[PDB]
Amino acid sequence: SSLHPSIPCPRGHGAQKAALVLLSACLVTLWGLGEPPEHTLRYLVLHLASLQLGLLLNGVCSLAEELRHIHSRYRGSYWRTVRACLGCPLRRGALLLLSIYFYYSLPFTWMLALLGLSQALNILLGLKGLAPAEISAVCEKGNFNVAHGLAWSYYIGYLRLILPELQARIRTYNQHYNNLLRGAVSQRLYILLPLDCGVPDNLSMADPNIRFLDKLPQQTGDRAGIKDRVYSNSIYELLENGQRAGTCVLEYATPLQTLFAMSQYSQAGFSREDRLEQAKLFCRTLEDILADAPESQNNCRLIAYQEPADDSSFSLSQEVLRHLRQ
Amino acid sequence: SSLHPSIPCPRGHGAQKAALVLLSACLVTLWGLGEPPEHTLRYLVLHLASLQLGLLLNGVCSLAEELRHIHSRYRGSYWRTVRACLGCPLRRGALLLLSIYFYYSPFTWMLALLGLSQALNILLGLKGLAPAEISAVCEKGNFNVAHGLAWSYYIGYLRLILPELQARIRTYNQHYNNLLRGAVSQRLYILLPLDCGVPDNLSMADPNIRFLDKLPQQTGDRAGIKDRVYSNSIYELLENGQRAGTCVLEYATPLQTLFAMSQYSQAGFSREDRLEQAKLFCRTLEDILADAPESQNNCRLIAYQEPADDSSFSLSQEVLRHLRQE
Amino acid sequence: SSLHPSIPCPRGHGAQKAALVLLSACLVTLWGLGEPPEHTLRYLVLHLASLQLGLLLNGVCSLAEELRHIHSRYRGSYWRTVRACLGCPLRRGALLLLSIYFYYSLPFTWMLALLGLSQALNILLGLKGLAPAEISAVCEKGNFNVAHGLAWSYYIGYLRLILPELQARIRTYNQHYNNLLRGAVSQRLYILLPLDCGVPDNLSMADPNIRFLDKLPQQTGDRAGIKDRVYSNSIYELLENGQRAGTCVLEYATPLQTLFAMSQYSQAGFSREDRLEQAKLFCRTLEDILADAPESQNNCRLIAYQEPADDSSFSLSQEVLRHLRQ
Amino acid sequence: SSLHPSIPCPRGHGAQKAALVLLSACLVTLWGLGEPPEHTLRYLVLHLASLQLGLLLNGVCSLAEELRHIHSRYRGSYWRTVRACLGCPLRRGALLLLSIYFYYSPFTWMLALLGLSQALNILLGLKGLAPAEISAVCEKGNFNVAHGLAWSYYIGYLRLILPELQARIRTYNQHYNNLLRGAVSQRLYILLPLDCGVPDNLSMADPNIRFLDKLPQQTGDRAGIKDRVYSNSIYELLENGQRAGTCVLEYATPLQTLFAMSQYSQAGFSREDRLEQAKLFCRTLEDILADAPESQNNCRLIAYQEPADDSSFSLSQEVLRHLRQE
Amino acid sequence: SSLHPSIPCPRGHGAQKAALVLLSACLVTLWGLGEPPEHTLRYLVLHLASLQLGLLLNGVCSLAEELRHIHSRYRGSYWRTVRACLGCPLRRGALLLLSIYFYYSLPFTWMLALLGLSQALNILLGLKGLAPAEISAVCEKGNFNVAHGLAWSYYIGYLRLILPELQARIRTYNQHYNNLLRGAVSQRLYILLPLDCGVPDNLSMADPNIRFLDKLPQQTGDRAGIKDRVYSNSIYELLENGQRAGTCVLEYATPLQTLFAMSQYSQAGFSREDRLEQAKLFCRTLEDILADAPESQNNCRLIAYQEPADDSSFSLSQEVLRHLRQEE
Ligand SMILES: Nc1nc(=O)c2ncn([C@@H]3O[C@@H]4COP(=O)(O)O[C@H]5[C@@H](O)[C@H](n6cnc7c(N)ncnc76)O[C@@H]5COP(=O)(O)O[C@@H]3[C@@H]4O)c2[nH]1
Ligand SMILES: Nc1nc(=O)c2ncn([C@@H]3O[C@@H]4COP(=O)(O)O[C@H]5[C@@H](O)[C@H](n6cnc7c(N)ncnc76)O[C@@H]5COP(=O)(O)O[C@@H]3[C@@H]4O)c2[nH]1
Repeated sequence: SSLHPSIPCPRGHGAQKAALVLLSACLVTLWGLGEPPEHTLRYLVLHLASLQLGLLLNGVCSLAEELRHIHSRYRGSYWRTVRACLGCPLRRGALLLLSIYFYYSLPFTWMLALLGLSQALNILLGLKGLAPAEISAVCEKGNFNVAHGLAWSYYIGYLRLILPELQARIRTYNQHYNNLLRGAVSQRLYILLPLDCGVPDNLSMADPNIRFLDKLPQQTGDRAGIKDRVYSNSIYELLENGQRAGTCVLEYATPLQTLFAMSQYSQAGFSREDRLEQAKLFCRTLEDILADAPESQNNCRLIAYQEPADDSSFSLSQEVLRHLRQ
Repeated sequence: SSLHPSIPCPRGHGAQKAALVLLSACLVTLWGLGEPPEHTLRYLVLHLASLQLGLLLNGVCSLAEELRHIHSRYRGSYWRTVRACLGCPLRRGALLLLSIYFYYSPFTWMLALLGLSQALNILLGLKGLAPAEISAVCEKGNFNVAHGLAWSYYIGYLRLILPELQARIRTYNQHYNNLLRGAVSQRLYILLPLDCGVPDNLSMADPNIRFLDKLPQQTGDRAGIKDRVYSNSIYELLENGQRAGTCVLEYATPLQTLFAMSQYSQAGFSREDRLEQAKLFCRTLEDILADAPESQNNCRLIAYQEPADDSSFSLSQEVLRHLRQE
Repeated sequence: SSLHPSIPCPRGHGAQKAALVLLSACLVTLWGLGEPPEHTLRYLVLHLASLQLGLLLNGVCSLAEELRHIHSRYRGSYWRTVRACLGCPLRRGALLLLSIYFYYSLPFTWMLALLGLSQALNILLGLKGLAPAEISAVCEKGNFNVAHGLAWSYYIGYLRLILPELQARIRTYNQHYNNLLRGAVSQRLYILLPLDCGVPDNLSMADPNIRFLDKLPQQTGDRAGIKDRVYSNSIYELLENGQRAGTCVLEYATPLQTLFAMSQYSQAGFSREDRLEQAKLFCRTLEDILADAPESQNNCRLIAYQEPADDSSFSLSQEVLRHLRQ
Repeated sequence: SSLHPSIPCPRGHGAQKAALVLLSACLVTLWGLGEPPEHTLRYLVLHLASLQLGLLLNGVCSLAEELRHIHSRYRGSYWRTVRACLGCPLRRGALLLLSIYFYYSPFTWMLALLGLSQALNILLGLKGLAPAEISAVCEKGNFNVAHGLAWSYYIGYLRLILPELQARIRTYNQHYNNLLRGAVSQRLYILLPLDCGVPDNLSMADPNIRFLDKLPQQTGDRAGIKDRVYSNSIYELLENGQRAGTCVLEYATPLQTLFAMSQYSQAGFSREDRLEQAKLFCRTLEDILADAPESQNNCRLIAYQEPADDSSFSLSQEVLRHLRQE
Repeated sequence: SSLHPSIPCPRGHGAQKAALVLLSACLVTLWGLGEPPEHTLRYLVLHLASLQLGLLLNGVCSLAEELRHIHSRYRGSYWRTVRACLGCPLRRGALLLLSIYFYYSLPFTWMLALLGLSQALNILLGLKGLAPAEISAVCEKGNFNVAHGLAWSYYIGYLRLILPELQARIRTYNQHYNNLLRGAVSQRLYILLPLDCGVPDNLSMADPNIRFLDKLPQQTGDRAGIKDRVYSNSIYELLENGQRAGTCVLEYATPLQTLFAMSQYSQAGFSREDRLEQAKLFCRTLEDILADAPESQNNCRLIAYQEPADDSSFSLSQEVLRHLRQEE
């Protein structure tokens, strides 16, 4: 939200207000007409009970398929494999008893046969699907994305490991290896987030002004059974109108390159328009992660930019220098 | 279906078979009863029309939410919003027209009742999804963290280190490794525990694993980072105090990420989800490496489960077993 | 209440005055309408009696579960099991007998079945819960917080042990070890309570002026099976506009660090919006405890501060000096 | 569940089973009696609506108290106060609007009676909670003293000293310990008396306990204090006057805090609450240490209950047993 | 309770069971006669309302006096006086407001005048008093006894100060001045609790077989502005049929001497039956206090004895001797 305006805000409570308005409208419409109050209640109760009897058939149909993986997903317990499909077997049983009592006392098997036939037609023809705007809410409320996992892996593997040790290297470099004639490299490690999934291997391209300057001292650790895992960084110069203007550290994000490469392979099943919404979500998730980390923005900065379609004299140098202003 | 018996198989079509059995039973029961089919046809058409109108009302209520995110999610276009909320404007309109044309088969009273019921369902949250259906749609649409983690792993590590492993092994064996020392074999062995407990070093939890020597590095450039390094390790296997063989051992860092996500509260990632994604990650790697150009001829996958009773389980014996049939 | 304006005051009697106003209004309304005064009394009695016959059903439903932990919670007493669920078994028995007499003489079996259905549906569907502002009163009236235990632990373990002997160390240091060139360290050990639970390890950070000077002679004791438990403190200087202003003894409060760290683990079940309410309650409990302690405020000072979000030129040195003025 | 049989198990689902049995009996009784179901539906709906109106009136009465803490507890917002007192404004509004519409199934007279009865309940204190319901809500929501104490213990002591215990023990054995003296085993032993009577030194309560020597210290910086120190001890176990072995012993200090909280009158802490919290603290530590990375492989828990008849209970045997099956 | 059979046990719930039996009998009797339940309920309501209106008049009469000590007992607040006299002003106000409505709709000023006369006659004549068996109940419930204060004073002033150091004092006396030729002084200080409050000054009297041998090393402390307060004890020996049987550390209980001496002065207002009532409650409270103290029963416990009415050759030497036997 605060990085770039095109980042969507989290979904809120907007359907509920529309539901309230619709409820009030239908209630006043019922009041304006002539019909007994008891008949409306009875019909509403029957409709509600039918909508609940229409889910047990779907649950049994789903169980008829889920029972084949009892030894692979539900250990060996029938209680778990029935709880995974038919909600909770305690509320559901009472609801079933009440529904059958209200449906049997108020041609009885005819309705059962018709409900079964309708449910079978719905499940076979596939009429009961999910809208694209509802999947995007169910898979975002429950964290069912790829960007969430990528952001958490990035944080855990890189930021939780180099950020505390960042100052101890730059401070030593600025005195031992950096000449007093050259300006000292700035703090606040900078990460660039191109909202296009285009991550060049080298930073020299796409901007003829930034040039590779020097190295940084490396650090060593033990991870996942492999020792001497070396982390190294680099420093780039900023040439403004042909003359040096400042120095900093520029970083891309490898997960963006991974998202870009996913859209090309056929086995991935990743569409071209998915790697854009995931790219948008990744930045928000990473910013949220960094907001409350103990190693806060005191050592890092984020830069998000969208490449103009008309090439309105856009240059990375202007953005990075404007960031270096703060 | 070969790495471990506990890995589940993809879902089949048992739901369709259960649906067909239910449809046959309903048709037989209706045939047994005495009634003309015209009434059944009329009632089925009315039920389908009611379901269509309910879906339309639900979509209309949902439309009130995404209209505030139009400038960021769906762009300034007013058509993509309705296309996402509904799915197909033309088909939806045709279906609505067909459904409302059969009103001749107190007319607004039914519409008011349907609206009232739909608003109640929206407000009270009675239209939730069982976990067995959420998992099904997520697996169908590739909405798992494990899928993204596996693809990132394959693109970033295996696709870069697999081709050069043979050359590195041969050069190490010729230049440094002696004839007295057992020659390091090919087919890099990857350890994939289905518990996500990844120790920092292999020396612990197995006294018979000892570090032997390192291996030459490799240099590359990625995401603007100059001179990215990669490293490996060589470990020796001891059998009753005597050496039995030598190979190259590795864990899976994404398993470490999956384990670490479950402890933080901001990740919102549970404990059983850890096991389920752990089991799915190995399946995804097997599927990806099944037809990868750098196929299984260059690396082997080992999946093991720690026994609950701790019946003297040794990883050295496990890896030696796969070493025998190398 | 006197530390910071943000600290809440104890809950009082406002619900009682609102209840009195509602009682008067409803009494006047009843007087203004036309109905026999006997009917009002009879209906009020019947309502009050049904609300008491509807509590034994809940009590028995609870006692169906409380009898499984008899040997582990209630020794072996059937009398003490029914005393934890059903209040007191004498007043309750008399109330039951009177309720039956009143409800039986004023289709009697019909009402019992309806009460049973209503109570069972309340228990199953969960319609009878607690608002967040009634739990917050019932668990604060009876001292059911985390901050209560943490504050009493802090007192008992630290301040009941070091405060009385704080004079005999400062006095010895000031004259044997403190040079006459340096100003004497002031009395009244100062405690900082950040209402953010963000507790840095070293005091040099977060304010570039306070700098570590030296230590104090330590004291020892034997506690809980460990002998020679060591307590030590430290002395900090306050540099004003480049020059020294005074000296004091500075401490954070470690239970705040515990409250912060609890909110990041997943098994804690302790939210990010809770460790601010508890942080504001811990300070109140400490102030109340130290108000009446014999080792009173003549030896310690409390400083509560909330970090501005806009960075309104806040410096801890200014607040510490302001309190040192007195 | 293994530490001692007296430790309770977490609450299950007996209330729901009893509720189902009660609902089934009520439904069967209603079927046995002769009456149309429409009356049952009407009366059930009316009862539920009256309950909802009563809850709303109670919420409005409670709102008269939380509006004088707006600038301290709920921030400058008027919506959080209502959300806390009521719970869900949109759902509450829908439920109220649907509830009052069913009055058509002297109308202000019933509202006056409901208000009068609710005011009587508030004033006279007739809606209190039995202790076995307060206990249930507290244990569900983690509103215990022992929860905070156990998490404080784990974060402040064990998570800091457990990794280095092996190194300290090994250095003590190599540098100082002789071969003639028995080797001190691993696995720091923690005694958890479920009586909160913690003696100052173990030389009392068992003549067979003799202090042998100390262990090398540990040093760190925490909360602005320079060089906090940690220390442990080594004890010798005598069998019939002869040495049998050695171990590293400790009590649990939070038990001492729990005991000392119950003597003061300001704490408001009873003498049965002490035993309940003491038996809950052990359960919480066992849960925490079950899945920690520094698991039970470095420490052991010993819970013992002092016999009432004093049947010659010797703590040395209790320690020696676990030493045997180490 | 377990100290002597004569010590009473705290009151429980017998009035409540009698109340349930009475309630059930009254309910059955009402069911056994012909009368509409409407009358049976409205008469009960009127009875309760009249009782509440009477309580308020009594409270106002009391407030007319309690408002005079306003600057001495209730600081300066007109509201704490009302809180002390008339219970709680909100519940009481609600009960008033509800009581009027039922008693005004169900000759209305006449009944108010009759209630006023009845309440004034009760206050003046004194018909409403308290039986001596419920004053005792409320005093014992709220801890309004002389013996409560005396027992807590005894504990806090003496035992909490000397019990921990008794072991060191005994040990030093044993290795320094005590010879192994004689019996070593046993541990576990013994306290005698005569339930007659007759405490003689010197233990040599009232039993010729108790003779005083030696003192004990002193203990010194500072208390309440007095420098160097000192404590000392004495050691006694028990002679069996002319032969020494053992050695103990004997003591009476001084608060018993205070309870006895308080009953001779006429200004104290302390009777001779009250002395016996309090002497059996001081022991109960002291044992309850010593049961849950860290300086527990391992350092000392009590010995209660009642002098026989017939004087059947009592010998407290036998009692202390048998306690010595049961110690081992
Ligand atoms: N700028 C930069 N410098 C680094 O050294 C570095 N190392 C990792 N990263 C990125 O942070 C995250 C950490 O990945 P993780 O360890 O969880 O899984 C890693 C790991 O399983 C494997 N892998 C990558 N590099 C190595 C390596 N040297 N050794 C072993 N495994 C490796 O491939 C996965 C993804 O790596 P990248 O897809 O290139 O980007 C990573 C990743 O997004 C780095 N980014
Ligand atoms: N600044 C500072 N210096 C101290 O010496 C100190 N000692 C205690 N405290 C804090 O006061 C309270 C009393 O500690 P307690 O013994 O009751 O529980 C302690 C105790 O059970 C255990 N523990 C801590 N330090 C030791 C220690 N050296 N040895 C044994 N156990 C220890 O871990 C619990 C929590 O310790 P902290 O969470 O770091 O904060 C403590 C605590 O809140 C201190 N605070």
